[PDB]
Amino acid sequence: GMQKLTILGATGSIGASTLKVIEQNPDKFSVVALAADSNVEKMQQLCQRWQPEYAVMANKEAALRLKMALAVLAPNTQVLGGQEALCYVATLEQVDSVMAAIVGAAGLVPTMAAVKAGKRILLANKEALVMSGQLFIDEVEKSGAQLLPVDSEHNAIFQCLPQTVQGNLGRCDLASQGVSHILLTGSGGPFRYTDVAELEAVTPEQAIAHPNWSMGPKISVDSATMMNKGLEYIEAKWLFNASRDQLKVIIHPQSVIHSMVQYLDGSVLAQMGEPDMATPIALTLSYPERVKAGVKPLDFTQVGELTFLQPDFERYPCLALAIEACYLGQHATTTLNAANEVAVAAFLARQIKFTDIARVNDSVLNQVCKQLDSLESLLELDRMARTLADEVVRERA
Amino acid sequence: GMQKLTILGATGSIGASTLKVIEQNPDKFSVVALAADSNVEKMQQLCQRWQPEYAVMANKEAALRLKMALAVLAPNTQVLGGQEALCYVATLEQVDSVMAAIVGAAGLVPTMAAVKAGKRILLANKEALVMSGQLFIDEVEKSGAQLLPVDSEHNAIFQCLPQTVQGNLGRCDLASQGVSHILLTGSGGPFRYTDVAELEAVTPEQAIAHPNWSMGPKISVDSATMMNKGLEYIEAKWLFNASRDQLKVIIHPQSVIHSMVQYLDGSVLAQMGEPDMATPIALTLSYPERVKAGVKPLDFTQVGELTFLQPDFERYPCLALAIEACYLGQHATTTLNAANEVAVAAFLARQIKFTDIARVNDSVLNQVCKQGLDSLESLLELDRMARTLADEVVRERA
Repeated sequence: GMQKLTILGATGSIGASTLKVIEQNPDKFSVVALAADSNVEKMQQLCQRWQPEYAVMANKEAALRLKMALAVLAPNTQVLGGQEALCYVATLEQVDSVMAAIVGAAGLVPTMAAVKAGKRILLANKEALVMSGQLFIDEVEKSGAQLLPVDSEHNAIFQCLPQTVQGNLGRCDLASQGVSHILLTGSGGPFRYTDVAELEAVTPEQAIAHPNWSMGPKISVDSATMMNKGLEYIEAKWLFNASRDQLKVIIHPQSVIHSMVQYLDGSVLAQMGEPDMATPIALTLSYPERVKAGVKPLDFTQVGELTFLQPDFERYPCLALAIEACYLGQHATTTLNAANEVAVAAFLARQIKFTDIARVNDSVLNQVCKQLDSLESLLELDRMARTLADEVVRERA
Repeated sequence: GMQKLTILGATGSIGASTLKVIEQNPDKFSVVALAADSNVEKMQQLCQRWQPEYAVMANKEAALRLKMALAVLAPNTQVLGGQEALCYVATLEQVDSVMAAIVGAAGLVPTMAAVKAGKRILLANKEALVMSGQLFIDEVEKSGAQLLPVDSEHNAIFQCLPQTVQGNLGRCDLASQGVSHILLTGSGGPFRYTDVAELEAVTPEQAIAHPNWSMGPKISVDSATMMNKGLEYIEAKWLFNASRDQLKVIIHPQSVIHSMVQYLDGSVLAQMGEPDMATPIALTLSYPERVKAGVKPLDFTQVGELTFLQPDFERYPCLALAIEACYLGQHATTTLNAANEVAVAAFLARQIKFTDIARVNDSVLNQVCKQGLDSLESLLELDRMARTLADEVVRERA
């Protein structure tokens, strides 16, 4: 039986990795729809190669351009435009799975639409669980959607957990399945071996120099502060329904091990592999089976040494903020994430120091939280939080 | 409900670790029988603490001694003696699981008896699969016994494999479940960083210094040559039904990782933990659930650095011999194991050099293999033949 897919966010690197897996398994997967933002040139090339039934641009003007370009290159592809069209392709009857890889706030509504339709969700959008975890888990339970996490760490944890837990995300009783705790791993960022005193002076040039990867500058800074891990922590809490006793963070500088699980008998399972997103994506497509992903086997002769260390809160005050916000709930995580988007832009623009990012997040978080949720209500909250963060940034210069 | 257990080999370290697990879970496991060889002093203390229904010594004279002690220390325990009594406790109707931890050739018959009775076998005897793999897998299939491997590496592999493979040991189709390679790990022994050239001059004193554990001198020398890993390789081939392409050996000097599995999509699963046999034993008792084992969580503060290297067959010629013998079949693995027991005794009596151990194994193996359906008895005869041939080659080497 062929798996039919909608890919939301087809022109970015997650979309490319998904398409590489599908290309390696032409008998097993079939693309019905491709959707993107306003990169028409990339989209026309993908529609030419894939000849999908539907192609959607989130931007209506971009959709008009694509429709002109496709009318002969991809003549059986119907081009659509706008937010309602993203929901439409995410909810088609013939579709089994939706790669939810549109990033930011814009991804929430279509990701939610696929959830309400009971699809298999290949979740590659952080905001769904960072802003609105409770709401998504509640809707997933209502519709019978399956949630399969795409992010490297979550996907690793998922593989290290037993099958009964894998098939019950959002709701799982970890203790009763013999899990003592999940070990969420991270690189520690470029300042992992730098003195706390030196952090005041660090520049964006220094903070973006990620030790293992070359990502967007926003996410690279989140890795320098470990806000990135804090957001992964929040997501993991909702995916695996972890109490405050059941989720830990460890620094693993080399990022070969992607995360681990500690079982009750003393046994630890760990997931490792080459740093290629096709591996985890492949699992989310194929679960409970496995398929070729175009990724080579890990070469242990070249892996080097693996080490571990303990983060501290002097160095990574953002990680404390995120864990705290995590157990305060959606209002708090929404606020923190919004504050941090603004604080990080402010550091990239040289308006504030590196150590002010956490100060901004701390102020905004305190104000909002001192003084029924919906996607709309949480977006309003995001706006409010952004305004407060704008105000604190002004003061810090 | 309650799992009822017979423990074959209760007085060694595997038996102690099993009993530590059972002690942590008094509502889940129950000891019906304890069996041992001729360590009466330890047995009588264990029977005093556990008050089992049966206590068996393999040696009949030892069983008489135990009966007299238990007249005072465990008056409701029935003591029995001899090989037939081991089979008797291994096949009791009320028993669900049998810890098969009697070592050597002596363990084969009782282990086989529990297999024929359809029990859950917690397999901690290397000879069952090293000497007679085919025969055990065939009997397990016929009776409906479950085989759960106790040894650290095999247990780790088991935990890193998918559930459909876990429930089909002996007969599994690895390729179809997405498994590319099983990665059997080992410390490399005390000569892992020593030049090939210097191995001629090695002393028993040097070879018994295993860098992570402290053990019997035979097994310590098997780690120095990696014959120990070779034997684990052979066992793994029968447990997981693995071709030579599907089974690789990696040296991992720190032995925190206990083995790994490489999947088709690029994903690797690894099992790690504190070095305590209670962990794997616990899983063999509790599968598919998990129980407390009296083992702490792994402390990543104390792990140090984890490294990996490819073994050099120039350095570990016994490992190459074992992998070769593995795909030649029961005759070749039986022969190798016998030759190696003799060669190692010869090195531990200073009759031969460390590098001769492999030369002895190589000669015997070649001689035997240039030449009804196999049986435990037939394979034991072959073991004897092999021992005689190895005796001769030892005489020839100095």
